[PDB]
Amino acid sequence: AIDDGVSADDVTVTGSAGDYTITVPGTLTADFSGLTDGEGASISVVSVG
Amino acid sequence: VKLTFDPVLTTYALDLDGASAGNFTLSLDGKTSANIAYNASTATVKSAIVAIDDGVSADDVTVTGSAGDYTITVPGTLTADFSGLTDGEGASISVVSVG
Repeated sequence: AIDDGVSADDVTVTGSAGDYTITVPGTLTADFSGLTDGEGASISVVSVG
Repeated sequence: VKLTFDPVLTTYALDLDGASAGNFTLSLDGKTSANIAYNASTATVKSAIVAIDDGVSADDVTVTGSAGDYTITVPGTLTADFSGLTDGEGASISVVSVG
């Protein structure tokens, strides 16, 4: 429910503690300006498992 | 299928034909709603529909009417299922002209 209506539920998430290995259709991006400190704020792509 | 140059909003009438109790349902391009009450408010019907289909903003949907008699304008193919409505086997949903 990132759409105003329903959105894809075959989306799956792995990893932990903020690092999360999200798997999704299309293209994804993020906003971290709501989070004050820790500064690891990123997004990155991986293929080998 | 009707063919048009630009994409267009389709106007519907939804009529519960004096149904007295129970719930109906709506589906937009085959995406289903939750259960809707036989006297749900006109603003409740809009507020339900906007939650159903990917990208369908509350900007593009609009609804007007009264309890048991609603007119709806929406970009997709709207449909309904009345199974679980009572005194309501006469209920109907249909596409409507300009008027």
